[PDB]
Amino acid sequence: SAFITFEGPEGSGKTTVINEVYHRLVKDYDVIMTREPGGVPTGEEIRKIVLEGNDMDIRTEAMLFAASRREHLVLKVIPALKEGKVVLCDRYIDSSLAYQGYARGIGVEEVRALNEFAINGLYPDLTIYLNVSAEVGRERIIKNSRDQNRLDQEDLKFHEKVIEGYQEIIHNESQRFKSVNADQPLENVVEDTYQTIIKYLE
Amino acid sequence: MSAFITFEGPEGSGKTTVINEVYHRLVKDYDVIMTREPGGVPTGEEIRKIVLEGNDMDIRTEAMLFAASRREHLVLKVIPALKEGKVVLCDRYIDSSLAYQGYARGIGVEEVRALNEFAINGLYPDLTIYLNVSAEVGRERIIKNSLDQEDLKFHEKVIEGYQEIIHNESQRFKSVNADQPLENVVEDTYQTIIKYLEK
Ligand SMILES: Cc1cn([C@H]2C[C@H](O)[C@@H](COP(=O)(O)O)O2)c(=O)[nH]c1=O
Ligand SMILES: Cc1cn([C@H]2C[C@H](O)[C@@H](COP(=O)(O)O)O2)c(=O)[nH]c1=O
Repeated sequence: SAFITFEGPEGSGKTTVINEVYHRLVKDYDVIMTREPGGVPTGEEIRKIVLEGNDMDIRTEAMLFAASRREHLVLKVIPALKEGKVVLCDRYIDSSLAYQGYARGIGVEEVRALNEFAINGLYPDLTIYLNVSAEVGRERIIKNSRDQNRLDQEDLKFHEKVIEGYQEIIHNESQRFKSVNADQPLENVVEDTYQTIIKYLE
Repeated sequence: MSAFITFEGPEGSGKTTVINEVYHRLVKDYDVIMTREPGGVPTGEEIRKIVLEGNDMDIRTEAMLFAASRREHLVLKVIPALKEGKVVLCDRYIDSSLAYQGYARGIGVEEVRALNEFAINGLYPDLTIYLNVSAEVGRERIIKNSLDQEDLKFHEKVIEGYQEIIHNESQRFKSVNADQPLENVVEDTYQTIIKYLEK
């Protein structure tokens, strides 16, 4: 069994990548594609309070992500792993570390401690990081709305802090981290990602 | 100026009725507000609802939801009131989590205390009234309002849990004998609070 997570800032093409990678693997392996809360009832309710998020304490936000993470992990990830499946997970602990910890400013280690209580030490066997530059990310983001409003000074600077945050987390731990160049065209990002995962599975 | 006073106690301690009457006595001489989590806080209420409805919910998830609701309530209601110099009477706070999720549920008091430290950011109560009722008295008052055995044994673990938390911090803690008739528990509780606000 293998618990593989995918992390990356906005505009890294993560969602389309994980989707195509999964379609390639589904044939040769017993692989499931998932994302938090991933259909978990309680997890879904918890997550709904967040996206319809109107300036809720960042600490509350952090905790809700942690709580949703827990439900999903226990009710969906762990069971799958016990059945010997390969679990492809769109975002995990690292997302919280980068977004709530670094970008939001709560403090990476403080948020990592919160999540340790949630994941009980169950870290990913492998974590693919789609390393896209802020500029490339920004371009992918605008082509998906083509009317830049949701993209202003702060929005753009926040997206930079996130990347900075990832750079920090990836720096300390590179044991479970395997990076990929998300600055390339998406077809190449997928191939590279696929290869990285096949190697690990061999 | 302001005082953050919490009330803790197991089931059947008469806590709710106590805080209510104590509050009515203070409302006259002090600028006091009576609250409970989530205390009408929108986000807090939504979070609490999930606890209310959920069945066999993972205890750690439960603990985190209580912590998340605690945060909203603290920041959107308690802190603001304290900055306005009010006396805040709060029905249950961090200690409830330590006793129920930490001790009784078995997650571990310190592990749950750490979770909540992230939530309250070190904002502990100025005073915490503990309604010390025995399991047996609690059982009776409860039977008097409304159920089983391992539920009766859980009620005991909670009390045990409270016993543990109490004599590790008798700085905030001020105990009251909830085994007495409710009228007496209220008087004692009121006096303990007036002494603290007077000194
Ligand atoms: C899982 C997770 C997501 N997020 C955010 C970042 C993403 O913009 C969003 C989920 O978007 P996505 O479905 O496109 O990956 O939620 C956090 O801030 N912290 C977390 O722990
Ligand atoms: C505030 C809080 C309550 N509880 C429980 C115990 C009580 O039975 C219930 C609230 O009931 P009450 O309003 O009568 O005090 O929720 C916890 O388990 N943890 C907490 O942190």
